Amino acid sequence: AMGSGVLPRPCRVLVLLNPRGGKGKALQLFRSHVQPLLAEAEISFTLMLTERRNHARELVRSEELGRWDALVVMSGDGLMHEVVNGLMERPDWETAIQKPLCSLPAGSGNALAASLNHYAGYEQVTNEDLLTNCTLLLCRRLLSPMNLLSLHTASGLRLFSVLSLAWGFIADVDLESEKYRRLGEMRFTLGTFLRLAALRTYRGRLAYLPVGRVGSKTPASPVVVQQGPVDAHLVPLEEPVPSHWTVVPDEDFVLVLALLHSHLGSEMFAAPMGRCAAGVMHLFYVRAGVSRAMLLRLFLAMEKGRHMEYECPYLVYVPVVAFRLEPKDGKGVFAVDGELMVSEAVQGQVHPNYFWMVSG
Ligand SMILES: OC[C@H]1C[C@@H](O)CCN1CCc1ccc(Nc2nc(-c3ccc(Cl)c(Cl)c3)cs2)cc1
Repeated sequence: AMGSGVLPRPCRVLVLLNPRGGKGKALQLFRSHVQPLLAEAEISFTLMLTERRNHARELVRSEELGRWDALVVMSGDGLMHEVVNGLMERPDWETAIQKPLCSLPAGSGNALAASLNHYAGYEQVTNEDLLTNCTLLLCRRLLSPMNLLSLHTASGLRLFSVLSLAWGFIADVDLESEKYRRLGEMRFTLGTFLRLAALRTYRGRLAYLPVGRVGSKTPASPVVVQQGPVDAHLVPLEEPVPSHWTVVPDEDFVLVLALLHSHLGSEMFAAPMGRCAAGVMHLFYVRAGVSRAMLLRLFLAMEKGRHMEYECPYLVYVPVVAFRLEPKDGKGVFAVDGELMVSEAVQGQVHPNYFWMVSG
């Protein structure tokens, strides 16, 4: 990528590490693959161990951020999700979210690191090599602003997303592949092959606001947020979507994905059509009708990012600034930056260049 900022030399960083991540070898990996590189780059660090849910969220929320030049997060998409939400929960959120962030991959669920590795111009590497590369980026100190997804649930919960909101097949596999945690990145492949054999479809309603249809006018009364940025494009979930949105006629899906970056994983190049503009995200969905065969061919084609070449008539892609997803019947299972979330309805909008990350 091209840098829009740079960390000072020397600099001190807070390393937030999950010792349970990377099959319980994250600390070992930091010492061998990260620490010696930081010493040569004149980067001071202090390690904080976080192995409980909301723990790093609690820390970042209470932390004196002035001490640090950057916060490096070493676990995966889950922990970066925690840190960012921790920052956004703060009363001083607007300056707090400007604290540069760094993603260092540990084990599985490292799509954000994979994407940054790609922007930098590196080959699609995994595990040891990815960690080295992501550290090399941090050592080269270059910064870039990143889009942020604001989400609202049917219970009124307001959360943020750095990477993705999945629903259907993808979200189901995310959850069910947890009992294959020890297998590494390949658990998504095995989970996919299993769910493919026992294939199911998902009834629900999708609406989105595409880039070209954002006018000068905003809905009269939007969602009133307690704290944080105002989501101007969104209306309350009890209200129907504004008339300029595209309501998807189809209501039978195999998957729906809102994605802010290039990769869904270290070996899943989901978005080869190019990096999103400021305040825009990718939106994919697959309609019921695809065969098990084609679904698999798409999944395997993702490795080298060649899935869009099939021109499958059940796969639709649109760049959007906002979306609403209302699963039919009961509550739906969602993946938010890898993490499980269950809700009756979810909607969100994109906030442009809202936080900074180290990148190439
Ligand atoms: O929740 C999304 C990400 C979050 C990360 O932190 C962890 C990994 N997770 C995605 C994992 C995953 C990715 C893909 C699948 N399965 C399949 N995905 C596809 C597929 C086909 C076409 C497209 Cl355009 C896409 Cl995006 C997916 C077909 S089968 C199952 C699991």
